[PDB]
Amino acid sequence: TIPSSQEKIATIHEYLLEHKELEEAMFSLISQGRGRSLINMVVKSALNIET
Amino acid sequence: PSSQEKIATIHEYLLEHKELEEAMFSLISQGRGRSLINMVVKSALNI
Repeated sequence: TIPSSQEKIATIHEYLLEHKELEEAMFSLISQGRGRSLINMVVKSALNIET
Repeated sequence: PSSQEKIATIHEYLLEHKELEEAMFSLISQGRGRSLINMVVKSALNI
């Protein structure tokens, strides 16, 4: 399984450290009970940028 | 909350919702990280 989940998470982690505004924004949504809309929005975008 | 606490919170959420891990990884690795940031920041600023 390549890339592994660990490599995928590591990539996201490094990206958050390079863009702290995204870290703050995700934390804000998740800690305030809005994680589901975060998922929905990002999945849809990923699937469009593919399709 | 410290920055480490915020990352720990995000990390647990990603393990609980693998589609979000996969979708973020796809956007970042395909050079669309900036649009990902913009969308999430906008959303967080409205909420």
